[PDB]
Formats: sequence, structure tokens, C-alpha cells
Amino acid sequence: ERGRKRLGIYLAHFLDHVEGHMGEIGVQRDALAEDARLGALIDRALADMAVARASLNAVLRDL
Amino acid sequence: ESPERGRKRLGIYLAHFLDHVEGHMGEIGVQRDALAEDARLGALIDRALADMAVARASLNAVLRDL
Amino acid sequence: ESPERGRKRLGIYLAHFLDHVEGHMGEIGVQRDALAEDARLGALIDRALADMAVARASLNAVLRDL
Amino acid sequence: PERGRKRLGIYLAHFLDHVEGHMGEIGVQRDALAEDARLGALIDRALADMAVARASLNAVLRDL
Ligand SMILES: [Ca+2]
Ligand SMILES: [Cl-]
Ligand SMILES: [Cl-]
Ligand SMILES: [Cl-]
Ligand code: NI
Ligand code: NI
Repeated sequence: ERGRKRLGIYLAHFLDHVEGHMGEIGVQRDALAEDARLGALIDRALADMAVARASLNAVLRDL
Repeated sequence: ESPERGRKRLGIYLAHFLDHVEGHMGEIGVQRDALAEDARLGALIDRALADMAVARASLNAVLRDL
Repeated sequence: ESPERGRKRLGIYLAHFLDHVEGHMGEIGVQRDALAEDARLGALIDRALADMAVARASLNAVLRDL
Repeated sequence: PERGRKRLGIYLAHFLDHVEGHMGEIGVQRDALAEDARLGALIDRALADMAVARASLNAVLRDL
């Protein structure tokens, strides 16, 4: 369906934002000189990205 | 770069990014509402959007801790 | 500052900016239809995309070599 | 409709500032890595191609 196709392209692009943003954090992280608390939050944000990435992959898998 | 400038530049990227993806969440939400009633695709999409709301909360906490 | 550590750094920069290309091409593709582009704006956009595509291939060529 | 040009222009503005920072970083590594001529040349082409890409995107931005 073309409506489903358009939706798929938006989600594909959103997945690109998820993965790309996870790469951004990885690139910027060292220059932050994080303590244990900022690190915990960054890791928590990153794990939440990975869940969202998983759900987006499920959607892209099924159509 | 010193940690000061690092957190500054990342703080900037994070705010733009949160603003940006909130636009896509709203867009995809409205397109998703045009789907058939109780279409299984819709449920997969709501879960993805919900998980993004979690990520927004947690990324905001990062932003505030810089 | 040691040469092997800079080549690793550069590899990370390059893989990352390749993610920026993918994100950006996608960005133009989705936001474009909302533009109601005239042909002139439509021509610049196609031009920027083609230029970005040349850039991706010249970034790959660096990453292939190291 | 025409609000779709204000949204795209905010994107491109942020994007080009963000890209500018990555070209600087790459430029820094090209300099440190100057002893490898061949790789430096590859990097120069790539940075020049991005320079052209950044100008065409800036053109889009102005025309929005
Ligand atoms: Ca993609
Ligand atoms: Cl600290
Ligand atoms: Cl602290
Ligand atoms: Cl503290
Ligand atoms: Ni980046
Ligand atoms: Ni986007």
C-alpha cells in the first residue's frame, strides 16, 4: 500500500535518527569528562535508544 | 577540547535533536491514525512511539545534567 | 597525537559522517514533499543531493584507504 | 505547506553548523596524518567535495 509505504519511509528515516544519534553520543562522549552520574544517565539514554531501535526494526520488519 | 566546550556543543546538538525528532513523532503519529482500525501495524507503531517518549525523557535528563 | 591513534580517530569520524549522509538524504526525501516545490527550488535540491552523493563516495574512498 | 519551508530551513541551518564541526575535526586529522601523502590527498578531495555539497545546501537554504 502506498500509504503504508510513505509511513515506512518516515519510520526508516526515524530509525536512521536513532542509530545515527547513538553514533553521535559515541563520538562526543570522551570529551565530556563524565562522572559516574552523567555516565549512568548517558548509558540510560542509550539503552532507551536501543529499545526504540528494536521496536522500529520490528515495524520495518513487518511492513 | 576541554570538557566545558564538549558539554556545550553536545548540549546544543541534544536540544536540536530532541526538537527534531518530536516533529517526526507527531508526523508519524498522525499518519498512524489514518491506518485501519486495530491494524496490527498500528500497535507496532504505537509501541515504537512510546519507546521514543521514554528516550526523550532519558535524553532530557542527560541534557539537564550537562 | 600518535599516528596510529589519529588514524583510528579519523576512522571513527568517517564512519560517523557516513551516518550523517544517510540521515540527511533521508531528511530531504521526507521533508521535500511538504515543500510544494517550484521547479527552481526543486532543481537546487536535486543539485545538493547529487553533490552529497559525490561527497559520500569521496568519503568512502578515504575510509577504504584508511 | 509554506510552513514546510520554515521547518526545512531550521534543519539545514543546524545541519550545516553540525557538518562544519565535523569537517574541522577531519581537517585536524588530515594535518596530523600529513606524512601519508596519498591519504592526505584522498582527504583533500573529500573535504573539497563536502565544500561543494555545503554550498549547494546553503543555496537551497537561501531559496527556501
Ligand atoms: Ca536508512
Ligand atoms: Cl563533572
Ligand atoms: Cl557533576
Ligand atoms: Cl553534582
Ligand atoms: Ni555528528
Ligand atoms: Ni529527520
